[PDB]
Amino acid sequence: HHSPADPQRIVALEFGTEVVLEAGIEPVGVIEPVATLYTAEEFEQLSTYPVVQSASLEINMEAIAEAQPDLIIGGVRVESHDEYVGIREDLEKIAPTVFFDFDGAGSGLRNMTLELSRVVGDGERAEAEQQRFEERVEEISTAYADQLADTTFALVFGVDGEFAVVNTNAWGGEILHTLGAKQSKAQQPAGENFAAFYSYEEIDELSDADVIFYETDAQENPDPFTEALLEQKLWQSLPAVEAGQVHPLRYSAARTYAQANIVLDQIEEVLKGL
Amino acid sequence: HHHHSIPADPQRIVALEFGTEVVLEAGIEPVGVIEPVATLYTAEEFEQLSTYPVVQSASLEINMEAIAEAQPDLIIGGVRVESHDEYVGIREDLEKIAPTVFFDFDGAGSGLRNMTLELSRVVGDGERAEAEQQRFEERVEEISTAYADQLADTTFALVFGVDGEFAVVNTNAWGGEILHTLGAKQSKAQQPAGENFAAFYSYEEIDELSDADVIFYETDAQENPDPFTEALLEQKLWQSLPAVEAGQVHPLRYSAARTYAQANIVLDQIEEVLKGL
Amino acid sequence: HHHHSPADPQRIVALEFGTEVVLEAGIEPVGVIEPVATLYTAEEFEQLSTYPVVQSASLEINMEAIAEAQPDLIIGGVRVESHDEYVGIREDLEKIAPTVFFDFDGAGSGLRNMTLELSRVVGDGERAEAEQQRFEERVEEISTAYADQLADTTFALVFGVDGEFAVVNTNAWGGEILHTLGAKQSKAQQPAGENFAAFYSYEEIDELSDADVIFYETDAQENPDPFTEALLEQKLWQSLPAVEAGQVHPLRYSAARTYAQANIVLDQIEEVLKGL
Amino acid sequence: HHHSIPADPQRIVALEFGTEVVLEAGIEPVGVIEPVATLYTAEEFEQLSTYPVVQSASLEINMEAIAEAQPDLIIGGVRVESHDEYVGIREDLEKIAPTVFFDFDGAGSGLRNMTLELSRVVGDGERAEAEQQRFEERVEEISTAYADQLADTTFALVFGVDGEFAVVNTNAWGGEILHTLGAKQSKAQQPAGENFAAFYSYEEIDELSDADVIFYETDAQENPDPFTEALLEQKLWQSLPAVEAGQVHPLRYSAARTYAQANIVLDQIEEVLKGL
Repeated sequence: HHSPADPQRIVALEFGTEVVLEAGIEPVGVIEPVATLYTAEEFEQLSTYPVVQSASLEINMEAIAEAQPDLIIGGVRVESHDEYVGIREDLEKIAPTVFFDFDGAGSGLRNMTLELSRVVGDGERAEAEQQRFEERVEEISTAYADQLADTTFALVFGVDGEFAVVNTNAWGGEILHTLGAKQSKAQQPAGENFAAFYSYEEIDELSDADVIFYETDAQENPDPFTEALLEQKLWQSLPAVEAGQVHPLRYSAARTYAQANIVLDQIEEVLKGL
Repeated sequence: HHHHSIPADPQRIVALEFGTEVVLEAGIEPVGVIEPVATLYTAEEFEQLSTYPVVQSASLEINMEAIAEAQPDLIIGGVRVESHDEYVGIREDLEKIAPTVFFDFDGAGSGLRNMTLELSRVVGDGERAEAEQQRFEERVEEISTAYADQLADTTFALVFGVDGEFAVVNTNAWGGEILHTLGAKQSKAQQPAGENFAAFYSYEEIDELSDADVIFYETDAQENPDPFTEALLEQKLWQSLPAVEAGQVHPLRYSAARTYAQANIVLDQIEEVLKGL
Repeated sequence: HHHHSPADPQRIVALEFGTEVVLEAGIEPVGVIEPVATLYTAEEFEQLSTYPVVQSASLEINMEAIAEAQPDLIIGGVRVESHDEYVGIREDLEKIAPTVFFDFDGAGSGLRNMTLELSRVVGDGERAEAEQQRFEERVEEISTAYADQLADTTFALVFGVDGEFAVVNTNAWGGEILHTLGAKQSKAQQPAGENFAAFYSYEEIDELSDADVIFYETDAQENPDPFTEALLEQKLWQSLPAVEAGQVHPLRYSAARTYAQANIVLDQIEEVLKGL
Repeated sequence: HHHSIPADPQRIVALEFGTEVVLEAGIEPVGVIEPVATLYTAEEFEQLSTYPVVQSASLEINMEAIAEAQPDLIIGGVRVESHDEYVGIREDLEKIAPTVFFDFDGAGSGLRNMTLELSRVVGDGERAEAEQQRFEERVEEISTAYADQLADTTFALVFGVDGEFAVVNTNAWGGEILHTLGAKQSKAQQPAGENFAAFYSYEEIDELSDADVIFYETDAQENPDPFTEALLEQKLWQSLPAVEAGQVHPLRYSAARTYAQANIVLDQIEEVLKGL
C-alpha cells in the first residue's frame, strides 16, 4: 500500500499471464497455458503465443532470447528466492527482469500480481481493483452480518481418491474468513496447511455445512475429481446437498484483485438467497 | 488565518463533502447532502442523513440537476488543496444555482478541523465551533500537565488494517497527530513513514510494535473495527505484543477528526486510557 | 381566503361532499349523492337512505331527478383537476336552482376548508368556523401536553389494498393531521416522495419496524376493509415491534372531510398518546 | 404494483400468461403459446387457433418459431421459483427481441398483479388499472352488503382430477378471492397447509359434509371438465348436505389470471350471495 517505461515486448513467466491478460497486452513468450486458469477464449488466444517455460517451471533461456523482449515478468515462491536471484542474473543478460515474491496461498498472490501489473504500466486498473475489493468486503461483511454468522460454509475440491476442504488461510477460504463467515469443523484439522484432506468414507465430515462451494475452472465446470466427489453416495445425504445449497465457485485461487472480486460477487449471490 | 481576537442565518444549505459534519454539529437540516457513508456517523445520525436528498456521490461526482432542484440559499464543502484548480470551475458552475463556499485543506492534521471551523462560521454556527476549538486547546493543556508522568513513560501506537497488511499512523495524520500535539510519544514503528501518513507492514513484521505500551486501533463511529483491522487483531503474532499481554489495546473513534468536536472525543478517549495507567 | 377576522335555503340538493355539510348543519336535504356506508355511522347511513338519490357513486348527475326535488340551492365539492368540466355542469344545473361549487387541491387541509365554505353557503357558517378554531386550539393543546410523547414516539398510518399495503405520507389524510400535530412518522413513508402514500409487498412489512405506534384505517364504525384486515393477518406483521407491544389501533375518518371529522382524528390520536 | 422496450409495440409474442393480456388489450399477437380451450371463450379459442404456435403446453419454448414470427416484443410470466432458469432464457430470447418477463409468487393475488404489469407494457395500462380499482371497490362493497351471509355460510371450491378430487385452499384461485372476501370455507381446506389444494379420494368426499354451498370449477362456458363431472356422480357427493339441498354452483374463471377475470369470479359469488 502507498501513502523500462512503456514496454513493448513482454515475456510472462509463471503468474505473469494473468497480469498481461488483465492489461490488454499481448505477450511475446509465455508459460505453458493450463486451460483451467482461463476463459476458453483466453486459452485459445494464449495457445498461439510462444511457449517459453514448461508447466513444471523449467525455463527455456533460448526461447526467451529468440522472443527478444524489453521485459521479463514473473512471480516467485518466497522459499525459492535464493534459486531465482541466480535465474534473474542469468536472464538479465537478455532483458530487464522483474520477479516478485509472495508467501502462502492468501493475499500474497493478489498483492504480488498487483506489483507486476504496476511494472507493466497497468498500475491504475490494478490499484482500482484493490480498492474495490477492500470496499466490498466492508460492504458485504456488514450488510449480511446476520447471514454470515448464522451460516456454516464449506469450500471443497476433489483430488484423486480424496477431497479437500480449503482452510482459512488460502484461496476462497481466506476470502470467506476475512468476510467473517464461519466454516465447517472439517476445516480445523488443516492447521497451517491450505486444506484438510479426507476419504470418500469421511464425506459426513461436511454434515454441519449449510452451504457448500465447490471449486471450478474459469468456465464454471468442475474438474473430473471434483465431479467424482459430487457423484459419491454419501454426498447425497448432506444437509447442505439435499437442501439444494451446493454452488460452484469460479476463480477460487484469486491470483489477482479482479479475480478476488469475482469470488466476492459469487459469495454475495449466495448470501442474498439466504 | 483561522483564529480570531453570504446569507446571515442560511435556510436551505447543500452540504457537499465535509459539510455533513458542519450542519450536524449546528443542528441544521440540509436540503441536499453528499451520500452518507455509515462509518463516519452514529447510528442515529445515519438514519437522519438518509432522509435527505443525495446530491453528490461517495466518489465525489456532483449532481448539478439535483442541487438546483433543492433550491438552496448556500452550498458548502471542503476541498483537498491538490484539487484547488479543478474546484475553481466547480464553484463557477454551482454559483449559478446559489452562493457557493468551498474551503481548502492541506494534509491530514489540524488542517481538517480548521477548514470545518471555517464552514461552521459561514453557516452561522461560529460561536459553538470556536468554543470547541477553545476547548480542544484548553484540554490539551489540562491533560498534558495532569498526566505528564504517564505521557513521559508510555509509548503509544495507533494502527489500522488493510488487506493482508497493517498501517501505523504517523505523527502528521489523524489520531497519530492528536497524540503528538498532546505530547504523547509513539512507537518507532512510525519511522518509515517520513512525510507519509502511515508506515505499512506485513503480518510478519508485527513485532515492530513491540515498542508499544498502549495500542489504539481505528474503529467507526460506533466502536466497530472494519474486517481488515479485525483480521490484524486475530493474528497469532499479535498475541505476543507486550501491549496485548497487558490488556492495553483499545478502540479509537474519530481518529480522523474532521471537526474540533471530533478531536475532543479523541482526547476524551485518550484520557480514559491515561487514567488507567 | 378561508379564515375570517340565497339567504335562508329550505331545500338543498347535496352532490359530492355536500352530504357531510348538511348532516353537520342538522339540515334535511331534498336530494343527495349515493350514500356509501363506509363514510357514515350506522344511524347517519339509515337517515341518508330515505333521501332521493340524485348523483351516482361514480359521480354521474341526474338532472331530471334534481329538478323534481325542487331545490333552491345545489351544493358540492369539485377536485380542482376537474374544474373545467364543472363550469359546464354548473351552467346546466343553474337553470334549476342556484348552484355553488367549490374546488379543492391535494389531500391535506384543502378539503376541510372547502367544506367550511360549503358550510358557510348553507347557513352553518358559525358552527363550521367554530370547529375550525377548535381544531386549531386542540392541535396547540395536545402538542404541548404530550410534547415528550410526540418527541419520542414514531407513528405510522397504514391501509391495505389487494396484495400490497400502503404507508400514508406526511402530506395526506391522517398522515397530514399527524404531521400538522408535529408527531414523527416512520421512515417507511420516504419512498412516497410527493405522492400520498408508499406501497409495499407483504415481504416488505419489516419496513415498519421503525414504528412505536401503528394506526390502521377503518370505516366510520371502526371496521377495517377486507384488504386492511388482510394485512393484519400476515405472518410478518406479528413480528413488528409495534405489534409485539400491543400498540396497533384503529383510526376513523383518516381522510377527514370536515373540521369536525379532523377533530375526531385528534381525539383518537390523543387517547393513544395518554397510554404511552 | 400500485401507482399514486417499444413504446407502441406492433408485433407481440405471447408466452404463458401473455395470451390473456393481448386478448384483453384488443391486440393480435404474432405468435402465441399453445392455446388451451378451457382458458378462453369459444370465440377466443377460434381466433387463438390461427396464430403461430411458439410454446408447447409443457412450456418448452421453441426459439426458432419465435424468430420466424419476428416480434417487436416478447411478453410473459414466470413462476418466481424458476427465476434462475429464466435468466438464461431471457438472455437467449433477447437476441430476438426485447423481452419482458414478470415474476409471480403463488396462485393468489400474484397472478392478477403480474398481468396488470404486462398489460401496462403493451400499453393497455388504463383499462387494466381501471379493473384493479373496480375489484378493490367491489370486494369492499360485497363484503359489507352481505356480511351476514358471509358469516353464516360455509363455502367450498372443488375440482376433479383423474381418480381423485381437490378442494381449493384460501391462498389460491377462487379460494383466495373467497378468503379475501371474508367468507369461511369448509374444514376440507385444512390438510393443504401451505399447499394450493387438498386432494382426496372418492372415499373422502364426506369431508365436505360441513359445507352449506359448493362451487365446482368450470371452463369459460360453464361446462365442467370430465374429471369434475365424474366427481359430481359419486355416491358420496350425492349425499352431501349442500348437494341434496340444491346449493351447488358452477364458477367460471376460478384461476383469476387477470383483474377482469377476478371480477367475474366476484359477480358469480355475489349472485349466490343474493339468493341466500
